[PDB]
Amino acid sequence: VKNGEKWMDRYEIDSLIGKGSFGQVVKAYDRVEQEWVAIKIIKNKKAFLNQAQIEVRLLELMNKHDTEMKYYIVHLKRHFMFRNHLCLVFEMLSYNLYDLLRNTNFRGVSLNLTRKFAQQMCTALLFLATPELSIIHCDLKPENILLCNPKRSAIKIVDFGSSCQLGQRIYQYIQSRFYRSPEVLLGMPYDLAIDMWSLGCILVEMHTGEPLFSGANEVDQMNKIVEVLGIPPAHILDQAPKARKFFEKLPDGTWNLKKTKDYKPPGTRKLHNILGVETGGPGGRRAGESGHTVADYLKFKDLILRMLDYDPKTRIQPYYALQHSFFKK
Ligand SMILES: COc1cc(-c2ccnc(N)c2)ccc1Cl
Ligand SMILES: [Cl-]
Ligand SMILES: [Cl-]
Repeated sequence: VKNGEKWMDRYEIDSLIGKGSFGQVVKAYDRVEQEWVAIKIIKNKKAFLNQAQIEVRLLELMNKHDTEMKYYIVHLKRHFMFRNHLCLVFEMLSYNLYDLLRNTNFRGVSLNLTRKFAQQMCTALLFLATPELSIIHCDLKPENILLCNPKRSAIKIVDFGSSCQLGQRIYQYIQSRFYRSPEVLLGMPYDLAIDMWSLGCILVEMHTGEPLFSGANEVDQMNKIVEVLGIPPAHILDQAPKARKFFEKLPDGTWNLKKTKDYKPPGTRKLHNILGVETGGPGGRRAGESGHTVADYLKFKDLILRMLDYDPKTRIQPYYALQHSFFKK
């Protein structure tokens, strides 16, 4: 697109910030508001335009709801068509939580900073669960969470490119694999609870430095989830179109893993040991640090296991996650 280029006597393009499957994100000076903005420039192809039109609709819907809960979502300022590209103008944000982890050499941030991220994200998910919104993000991951300011720990969610309202599902195959919920792996109709699954995965990773469940494909993904959480309950597997991609049913009414050529036995890779609850935190690296006692760890573990409930019906919801003891001073 090229630095110094001027659009519509309003925006002066500075530089490329980001690239997506959707197109590209540039830093630009808005002469009207007299501020820098991020312009998301959608590719000029029907597929990308139509999905970006859904993104614009969902962001404008969120903007029509002024309440304290809405300020963890990136602000869409406006949109226009230019050179046959849909252009979405956002506020400028700082770097993303994956960059934050890369900056720790993938050793993770403190339980105290993890808590601050958890509280903001739970509040954002509470906002998206507003009945008249009922918005499923569908692609929550560290890269889609940006710092408001490189000096500060405030964050906002970006990229509603995959997002849909409850009952407006388009795709069966959604979410980034590492953050994909059991219900999506199993080909089942999904609801807002898939975002809470992603969040649980994200918070462990923010504190350990490493993805909780780093599957190389869907079969590997489900196997890595089963190592930590055991075989999913029969009532879920009995209703799951893709249950037999991963599992096999036996006369007893019971399920277990399909195996290929040579994972830890189901439920034996304990979150207790991944977090290092009794062993000084991840890799023992938090031994003796304040805010990293067994009691603080047990509360965190308890909240994560509620977020990683196999059953989307009983998986913790945002309001109840915010009332958890992990968040009590
Ligand atoms: C990579 O930097 C940004 C990216 C976005 C962004 C990127 C993709 N989708 C949405 N909705 C927003 C917005 C602001 C900034 Cl600074
Ligand atoms: Cl990642
Ligand atoms: Cl997706």
